[PDB]
This record gives sequence, structure tokens and C-alpha cells, in this order.
Amino acid sequence: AALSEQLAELEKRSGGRLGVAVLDTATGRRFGYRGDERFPMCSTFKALLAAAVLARVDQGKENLDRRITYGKEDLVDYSPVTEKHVGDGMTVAELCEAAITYSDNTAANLLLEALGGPAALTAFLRSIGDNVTRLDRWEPELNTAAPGDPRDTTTPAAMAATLRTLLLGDVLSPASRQQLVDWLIANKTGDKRLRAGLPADDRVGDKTGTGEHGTTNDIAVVWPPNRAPIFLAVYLTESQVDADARDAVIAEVARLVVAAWLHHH
Amino acid sequence: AALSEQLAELEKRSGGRLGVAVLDTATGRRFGYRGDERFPMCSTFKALLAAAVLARVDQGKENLDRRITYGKEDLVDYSPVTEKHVGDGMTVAELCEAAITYSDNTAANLLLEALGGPAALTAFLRSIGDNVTRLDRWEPELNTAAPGDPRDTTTPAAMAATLRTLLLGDVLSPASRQQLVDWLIANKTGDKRLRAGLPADDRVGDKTGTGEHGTTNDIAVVWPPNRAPIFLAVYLTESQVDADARDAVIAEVARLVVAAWLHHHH
Amino acid sequence: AALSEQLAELEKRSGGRLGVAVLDTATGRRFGYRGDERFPMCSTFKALLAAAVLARVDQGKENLDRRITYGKEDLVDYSPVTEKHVGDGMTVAELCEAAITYSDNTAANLLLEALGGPAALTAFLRSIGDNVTRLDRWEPELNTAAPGDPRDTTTPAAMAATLRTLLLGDVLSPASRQQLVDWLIANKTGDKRLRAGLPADDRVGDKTGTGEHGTTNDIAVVWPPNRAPIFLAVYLTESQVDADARDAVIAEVARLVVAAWLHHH
Ligand SMILES: O=[N+]([O-])c1ccc2nn[nH]c2c1
Ligand SMILES: O=[N+]([O-])c1ccc2nn[nH]c2c1
Ligand SMILES: O=[N+]([O-])c1ccc2nn[nH]c2c1
Ligand code: NA
Repeated sequence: AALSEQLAELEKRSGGRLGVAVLDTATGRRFGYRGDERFPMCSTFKALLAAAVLARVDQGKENLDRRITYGKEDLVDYSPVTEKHVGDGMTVAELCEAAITYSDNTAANLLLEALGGPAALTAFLRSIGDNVTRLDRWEPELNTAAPGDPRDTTTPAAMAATLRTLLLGDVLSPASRQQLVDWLIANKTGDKRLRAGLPADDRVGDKTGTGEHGTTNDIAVVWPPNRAPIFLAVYLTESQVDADARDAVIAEVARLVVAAWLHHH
Repeated sequence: AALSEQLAELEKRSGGRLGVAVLDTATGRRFGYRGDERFPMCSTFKALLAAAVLARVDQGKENLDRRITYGKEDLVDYSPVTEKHVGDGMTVAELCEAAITYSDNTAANLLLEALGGPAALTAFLRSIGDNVTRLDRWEPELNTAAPGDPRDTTTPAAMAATLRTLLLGDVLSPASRQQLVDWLIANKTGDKRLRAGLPADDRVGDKTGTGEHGTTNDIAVVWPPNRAPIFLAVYLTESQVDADARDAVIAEVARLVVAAWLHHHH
Repeated sequence: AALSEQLAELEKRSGGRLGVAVLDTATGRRFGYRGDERFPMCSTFKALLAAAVLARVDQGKENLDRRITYGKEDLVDYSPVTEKHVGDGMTVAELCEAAITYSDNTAANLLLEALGGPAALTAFLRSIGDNVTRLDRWEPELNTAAPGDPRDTTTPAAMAATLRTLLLGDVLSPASRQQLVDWLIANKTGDKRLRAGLPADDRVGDKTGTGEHGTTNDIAVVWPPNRAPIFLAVYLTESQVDADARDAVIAEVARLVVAAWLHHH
């Protein structure tokens, strides 16, 4: 219980509530700190969104090259890619890439539309045995992160196990598994979070999330050199420290976890 | 037509709108009084909620032993089992048992979340050919029972038929069928309603519902001695009599239906 | 295209926004004018609603002869058939017939209940590869047609493609496709729109839509003599002319599309 104690101290310093799940596929060994408590997902849901879209592509019900057009009026805030393509539109794949690697919010709304809504995202998760995660609203309202509101939440343990199933299970075809991995590995938004505490020679894919009420999140798949991948889901909400210090909490969680795994071997 | 006249009179004495459906599987014989009209389900939907969960267990997408945790602030009113387990949580199976046999409302929400919400329960019902019943809202709001509002409603006939399909058709595995039976037979909230009016030697499973606007419901599977099961769905809403008197209306429906089915055979 | 320019002028006279898609199954030829912009469906979605009901009949999950009863409080405006059957109810088939050929609004709400609501119609569309069209609301609210609101919209191109798939593809059984076709051919509400501008010896089925903000729509399947069918989806919204002039805009679209198709040869 040393990791547990250090995480509790860290949580105390943050002023908020911190959830952590680790899933090591070399052994099946897990670790949880509030792993079975609900947390607002904010943009971490977008990893699941892209999986759902890829599943439809595997089914022949969707095409990565299909072009979606939209208006200036459709933009919501934090849309650094989609705001550049009002004139020419974007393909389903480009929206996926933008939603994951730049956390583009309009991209995610267009892609929820492609599924038919947040309820369809939730059905896809239920179809793969994640009985926990739920999406309820669109961008930007799904980031309100109100305490005690179960909408648009997951648990760290549920997210970790679902990310595992998606990337290593047979939910997605091999080509779609690789595509999702490649998008996560190319994430541009996460350099001050889990990536920052991880050893530099770890190969990392991640998706961040950020919201109201001091919410800062990050989920990742990590390949240490010559080892099976490890899944790490970290959620922080109700934090009373500023945005930089919240990023550092997440970076510190990776440091703490890595050091804990080191003392297993 | 004598049973229909009797039920018209009892309806007048309830001061509300009464709905009855009977489905005898010995013969397929049916009877309805307003069997075609919508009524607020209130907790009777939980029988269907448990069925949806079990079907996902059948499918390997859900596990009855899967533990679910929650906090004090997730509790809603009428949660006598879930309020005792804020600390250690409950399994899928324990929640379905609390939802059925104690009508626990928070257990029902947690289970709705396990399906993905009211719309997922509705979709389950559409997937077994129930094109009538609909769940729109969560607990406690789905009990508002406002006249003319179709949300969260069924008809007596559709609920009797869906209950028959669930317990005796091939929607559920045989193990899951028996589990749903066992839960309804184990119900603790229905002693003043249909059970009260049925002959003591009948073996009975039921699920009650109770809501605003004087809404008082009960659905049952009933095995008379050496006889095939009969399904009985009874809905009472907009009633102007007090709660013990509404319960007695339901008990009287069971007495009248039993007496009329006797007159069938003899 | 001269046709694109002719439609631009017609659009400008209308003061609103005009969308046109043509899909010719004899040749594969396609034409679009704003074919990829979203437009409020209003009652044109009822052609999709019926198809989704017929799908379930085909699946053994629904019955055309099933009777639905309802009370007088359940009626919404524009229910010329259902208001005559509060006493005795209507069958599913009757309700589809009323929703398509008289654009009965209560009939559409009862059938939407039969599916389980707007999201279940959206899920039907997604299941056949229409990743665009969406239903969100019930009658009468789905007709508000606010500019910029993507609820209850399609695109002219998506709707022409979906209609083609429903009426000619393998989604519906031979009997259900013929039944949908017969209902469209029996439409009573479209005499001043596309039908009015098509040559009199064309065999036509159609579904109209009308809404707030100057919205007037008509989608149609057309069989010219001795020819495979042509799908024609025409949406007009934000128009600044009165209801009769908007109908005449739709008639003129048909005339212009016919003339353009003649001058291909
Ligand atoms: O992601 N991780 O939970 C994790 C665990 C152990 C490690 N060792 N090196 N990188 C690691 C990452
Ligand atoms: O549940 N029943 O409607 C029902 C009908 C006839 C009966 N006879 N004995 N028990 C009976 C129950
Ligand atoms: O519906 N049409 O787009 C259409 C196009 C060309 C035609 N020529 N004859 N009828 C026609 C209908
Ligand atoms: Na009526």
C-alpha cells in the first residue's frame, strides 16, 4: 500500500479527488486508487468515439474518406482544426485525427453525428461489455464536470479495461486497431501530463481531457522497452490548484506509478 | 361481459381509471378491461429492467457478480437496500433482487446505467416485439404519472404479453428465466394487492408499482394448482381514494378475475 | 452547369436557401445544388419512418394489422386522418398510410412510439449506412426549422441516396418495398410541388415537408416512361415568399431538372 499512500498525499495536495487505474498486460496485474469511482471524462471520451467510428468502418457502414461539410455557425470552442476547414470540409478520418490529436471539439460533434448521438456511443460501449462508461451530452456541455452528476462519466478502471479491449482485443479489425493506436501515439495535447512523468524511452499513446471544477485527465497506453503495453487512466476533478499545477499532478502520478512498478521486479 | 360490468363498477368506486389484462396460457384465452390504453408503469417496469440485464448476462456482456459502487448522493428515495451498501457496493444480481423484491429505486437507476439508460430498456423491449411499452425517464421522475403523458407507460395487455414472453418464451436462457421467476416469487411489496385476493394455494410472482395521481399497480404470474400459468396486469391511476383503498381495489380485481375464470370451467 | 446557375437565380428569387439532389438509377448520373448542406426535414422524414416500421414487420417484430388506440389529448395539429379514429383506433398500416399520403402528424408520433422514438429512427438510418440524416424531436417540434440547428435535418444528397436504398436496395423485403412505393405514389399533399412541374406521363411517388422559417420540401421517386427511376430531393428553407410561391419554387425545380436531363440526351 505504498503507492496508495503516496497517491492519497498527492490527492490531498491537489485539493480535489484523484482516480488512477493501471492495467499491465504482461501479467494482468492491476492497481486502483478510486479506480471504481465515477469521474467526468471530458475529452478522454474521444478515444472511445474514434473506436466506435472505426467499428462502423469495419462493418462497411462508414468510410474514412467520406467528406463532411459544415458551417461557421456549427463551430464550438477549442476547434483549432475544424475552424480552418469551414470552406472545404473534412473527411471522417481527418475529423478522427483532429478529435484525438488536437482535442478538436467540433470534430467530436461531427463524429457523434456520424454515430447518431451520445446514446449511440454509449450503445457501442455496452456492445463490447463496458457496462459503466456513459456519454450523455454533446460539446461543449459534456465538460461541465459538476460534482455528483453521473452524466458523461467513466471510472478509471472501466476506461483502462475498455482501452485495453479496443487496442488489443478483437473488437476492431487489425487495421482499425493500428489506426487508433497511431492516432493516440500522435497526440499533441498531452506533453505536460502523463508523457511528462514517463521515462523518455517509453512509447506512448494518450488522450487528455479538461473541464470545469478543476478537472484535468489523461489516459494512455504505454509500451516500456521490450515489454507488453500498460494502460494508465488518471482522472482529477474538484482540484483547487491552477491549471499548470493540475497538469503536474498527472505528471507526478506517472512518476509514482513507474516507481511502483519498478519495485515489483 | 359480466366481468367487464363488474370491473366498470369497481372502477367507479376507485374514482380513477382502471386497466386489467389477463392472459391464460392453458388456452391462450385473454381478457381485457381498458387492456389497450396506456397507463404509468411506475415500478412495474423493473421486472422488464431485470429481464434486459439477464439477457445481457445470457449474451456474455454482463456478469451477475459484477460489483457496482456508488455514494450517498446517488441515493434517491425508496431505496431500503441500496442505502445500506454505500460503503461496500452491490452486485448486479443483488441490485436486481432489491429492485424486484423491495422495489428499491436507486437499484433501478444503477441497473438502468448498466444498460445505458431508459432508451436502452425501450430498445430491449422493441427487440422482443413489444412495440408499446416505453421508458423515458429515471427514478424518481418516471413516477410522476401525469394524465395524458405517454412517457414511462405501458398497456395492461402489452405488459401481460411481454411478461409471458419473458418468463416462458425463448428471449431468456432457461437459467435466466428461472432467475426472473424466483425474484418475482420472492417479492416482498405485494401482500396487500393481487396476492391478497388470490386463493392461498396459488403460487405467485409479482412486481408492484406506485406513483403520484393515485397510481397503484401490480403485475403477476400465477400458477393455480396443477394448472398452466396465468398472467394478470392491473393498473389503477387518477384514483381519488386513499392508499389502503387503492390496494384493496387491486385485491378485488384478483377476486373478480378468479371468480370469472371459475365460471369459465364450471 | 447551366442548371446550377438557373437554380442559383431561382434561389435568389426565393430569398432563401435551396437544396437539390438528383440521382438517376438508369445511368448513375447525379446532380447536386447544395447537395451536402443540412436542411430541416419536416414531414419528409415520414418516408423514412414508414420504412423503419416496414423493416421491423420484415423482421417479425411488428405487424401491419396491429391496432393502436389513442385519446383525443394525444392528437397534435395537422392530423386529418387520426382525428377521425379516436374511438376505434388505427392499424400500423393505416397509420403509415395516413402519415405518408396526408402527412398526418399524430400518425407519425404513434409510429415513432412504435419504433421507440426519434433516436430509434436515427439508429435505423445508421444501420443502413445513412450517416447524415437525424431525427431528434417529436411532432410538432421537429418542424421548427431554426437556422443553424442541426436537429431533425438531412442533406438533399443523403436523402436521395437513402430513398434510393430503401425503394430499390435489399434493406426491405420485396413486399415492403412495393408497399412503401405504393404509399408514396398515393400521396395527396404534393400536387403543387414536384408533381406539378413533371411531365404528366411520369409515374411519381413523393413525400412533402413544410415548416417554420419559410420551409417547403418535397422528395420524390420518378419513373419516366420505359425508364429506371430517378430520385429527386428538394429542400427550401429561410425563404421570404408566401406558401404558394414556395410551392411554385419546387415546381420550377422539377421543370428545370427535367429540362436539364433532356439536354443531356
Ligand atoms: O503506464 N504505466 O502504468 C506504467 C507502468 C510502469 C512503467 N514502467 N515504465 N513505464 C511504465 C508505465
Ligand atoms: O391471475 N389470474 O388472472 C388468475 C385467474 C384465474 C385464477 N384461478 N385461480 N387463480 C387464478 C388467477
Ligand atoms: O425526377 N427527375 O429528376 C426527373 C429528371 C428527368 C426527367 N425526365 N422525365 N422525367 C424526369 C424526372
Ligand atoms: Na380512444
